[PDB]
Amino acid sequence: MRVVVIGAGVIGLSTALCIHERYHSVLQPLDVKVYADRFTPFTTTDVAAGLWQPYTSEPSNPQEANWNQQTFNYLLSHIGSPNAANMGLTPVSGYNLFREAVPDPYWKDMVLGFRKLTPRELDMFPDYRYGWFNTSLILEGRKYLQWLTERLTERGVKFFLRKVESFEEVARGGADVIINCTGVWAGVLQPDPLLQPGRGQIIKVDAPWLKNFIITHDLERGIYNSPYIAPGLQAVTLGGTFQVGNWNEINNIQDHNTIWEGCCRLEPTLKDAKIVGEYTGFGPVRPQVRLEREQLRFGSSNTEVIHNYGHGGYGLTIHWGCALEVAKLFGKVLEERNL
Amino acid sequence: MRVVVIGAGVIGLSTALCIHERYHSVLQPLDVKVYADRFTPFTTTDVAAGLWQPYTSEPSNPQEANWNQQTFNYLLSHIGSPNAANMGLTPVSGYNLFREAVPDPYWKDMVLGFRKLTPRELDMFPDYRYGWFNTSLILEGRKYLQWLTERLTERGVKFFLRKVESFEEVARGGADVIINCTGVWAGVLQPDPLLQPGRGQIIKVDAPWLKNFIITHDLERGIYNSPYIAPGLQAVTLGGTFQVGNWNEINNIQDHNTIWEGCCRLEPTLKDAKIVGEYTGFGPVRPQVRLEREQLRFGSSNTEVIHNYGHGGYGLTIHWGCALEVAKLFGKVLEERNL
Ligand SMILES: Cc1cc2nc3c(=O)[nH]c(=O)nc-3n(C[C@H](O)[C@H](O)[C@H](O)COP(=O)(O)OP(=O)(O)OC[C@H]3O[C@@H](n4cnc5c(N)ncnc54)[C@H](O)[C@@H]3O)c2cc1C
Ligand SMILES: Cc1cc2nc3c(=O)[nH]c(=O)nc-3n(C[C@H](O)[C@H](O)[C@H](O)COP(=O)(O)OP(=O)(O)OC[C@H]3O[C@@H](n4cnc5c(N)ncnc54)[C@H](O)[C@@H]3O)c2cc1C
Ligand SMILES: N[C@@H](c1ccccc1)c1ccc(Cl)cc1
Repeated sequence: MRVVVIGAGVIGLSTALCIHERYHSVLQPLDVKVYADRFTPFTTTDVAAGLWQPYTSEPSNPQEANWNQQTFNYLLSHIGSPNAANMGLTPVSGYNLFREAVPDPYWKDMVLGFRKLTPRELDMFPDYRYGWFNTSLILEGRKYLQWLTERLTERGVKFFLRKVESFEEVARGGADVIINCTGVWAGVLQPDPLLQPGRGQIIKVDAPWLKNFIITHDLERGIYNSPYIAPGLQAVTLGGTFQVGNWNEINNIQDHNTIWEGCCRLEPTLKDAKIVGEYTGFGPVRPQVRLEREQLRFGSSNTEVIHNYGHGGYGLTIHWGCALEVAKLFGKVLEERNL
Repeated sequence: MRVVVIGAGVIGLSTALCIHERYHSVLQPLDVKVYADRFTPFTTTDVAAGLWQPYTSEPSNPQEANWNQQTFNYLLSHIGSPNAANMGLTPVSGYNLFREAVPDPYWKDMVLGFRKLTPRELDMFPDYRYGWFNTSLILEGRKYLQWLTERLTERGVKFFLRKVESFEEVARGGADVIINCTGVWAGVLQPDPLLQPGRGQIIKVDAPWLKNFIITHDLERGIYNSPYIAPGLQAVTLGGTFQVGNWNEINNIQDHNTIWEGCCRLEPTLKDAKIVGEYTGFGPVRPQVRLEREQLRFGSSNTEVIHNYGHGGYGLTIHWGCALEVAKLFGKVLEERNL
């Protein structure tokens, strides 16, 4: 076959690798290209802290807790390999703070050492009156993308810089299968106004004395409109804003003062952390992940398409579940085609 | 008053500020001097990884457990300061690992969120069957010595770089009180067959991705002769030698490999850490602390000695208690002359 993957973010490259691991032999050669107008370090994936943690409450699609679980277990299996940290993978422990007592999350027994905070702990945090502690994982976006681009190149997957204009023009290029992995920009190739953009600003600092994460939660304001501190491999991610339907790609100063004041509130040692950079990304926000097979018929050419977009603010936390599931749908295509 | 504090380790310098805090207003001539033949970075205090944890066993003495507790609550008080990290202070989370089960430590309720390690956690560590998890504090000796000398200097304490050959010489020099904070070399000033050297080799590596300290215990081998990993503010301490009685300050090739292989078995990501330095020091190992008053007279000059040494492999952890205690004993000495 001639396979083409559109997108080189986490969801792109992970999905391209999951396929090629499962469906390629020396006697059964496969040809995967990867098309993309942004590669690392310039993707939305590169911008994300990389902490493994789904959302507080239940999920509307219960496939998506299962994809979350499969991703955690795939990741944890690499903890203790010599290469973990070369994938961008390190364990980390932290706090989730709240203004009110809330139910436990469904993932409580997926993570390591989940528990409620003590009174003493809650005085480290004067503005908060309930929380949790747990150990989890940092899968750093920029590093995992580097790791994947390498593992994928040893297996002869070729790379092309190119802004695709429509699925049409990829069918005419002579493509049997298209894997669509464009996160927030899939609503250009084929309309979908259920896909809004999630606009998050982060500040990256040198504050190497911070080893725990700290996530605040304001339930009114919704996910990631409330201070967070995530240690990384080489630097620390301050964040705090997540505006849905805002398309502005510039950094802007309100978001800065909001992330800086609220994060200093939390960890006042930050007055001496030097700022390394400021960044803005767009979440592929969608009420459910669009992961499904679709046949198309572009004038002359018939094509086979699988979408993998709309992972919102949880693409790293779920990617490998999604990536596996795609290769299923790809398998079923191969069953019809006698190969 | 003329006070000469011998020693500029954590013990001397903390004791010295403790004193001058409690008594510069209410003693109109109060003159304090620090004599020492090593200042930071050449003390044993500078080799210490900096973690607050006592010995796993019960204490040798009820007073010591209180001093460890006083020190903990004191340091914790500064958590939340803007200047925590310029003191050398940041919180840290981590694991203690055993080859067999063992009882809870007496300090389990002093530290934050202490618990037993679950089965999944223990698969993360295949050469161990039991352990704890908890949150405690890094107090980096090197930063903290620095903070102490600044505060002392603000307050007008004077430092001298010199060898004290005897208590006699200091006494005839004008010393009313002498605080003896000489650590492992205290025996030189007045024999002590109980006080011997716990020799420890360590390796500083650059491995910013390790966030959690890891301490192993083989009870056959005695305490801290067993790989440990300790993240600092700016580097990571690898060690696991505490050979009592050895005075050899040259680094030895045997101990390097023991620390290196053993730490690499523990965190295999260490294959990629850059080695930054390798150093040896001597804990003042002694069945219990020597902290007590002693009068000595030479000719016609009576002089009050107060000892404060023998803190072994947990000096940072105990330091503040002791110093308060010595401030209390100084307190007596004053009232026995009427202020
Ligand atoms: C501030 C912030 C913090 C976050 N933190 C976390 C976190 O801690 N944990 C977590 O799990 N998730 C987090 N996320 C979510 C995460 O960033 C995304 O879910 C994930 O990166 C999406 O991957 P993607 O491949 O779908 O999108 P992207 O990374 O943006 O990749 C899209 C790719 O498709 C390409 N493409 C798009 N349009 C076209 C076109 N027309 N032609 C050709 N190529 C095209 C792009 O150029 C790019 O290569 C965060 C997001 C933000 C903004
Ligand atoms: C490898 C290693 C790791 C450790 N890790 C930890 C840890 O994680 N946590 C913890 O709590 N503890 C730890 N310790 C223990 C800690 O380092 C000691 O308990 C502490 O340093 C003792 O402080 P001190 O002032 O007694 O000794 P030192 O810091 O050695 O200072 C003694 C001072 O006295 C001076 N002096 C001595 N004799 C004379 C003389 N004749 N004339 C003039 N000056 C003199 C010296 O010059 C020096 O200034 C560790 C020790 C080692 C070796
Ligand atoms: N008691 C500390 C020690 C270690 C070796 C030698 C002497 C003392 C120590 C240092 C670091 C960590 Cl992680 C745990 C304990």
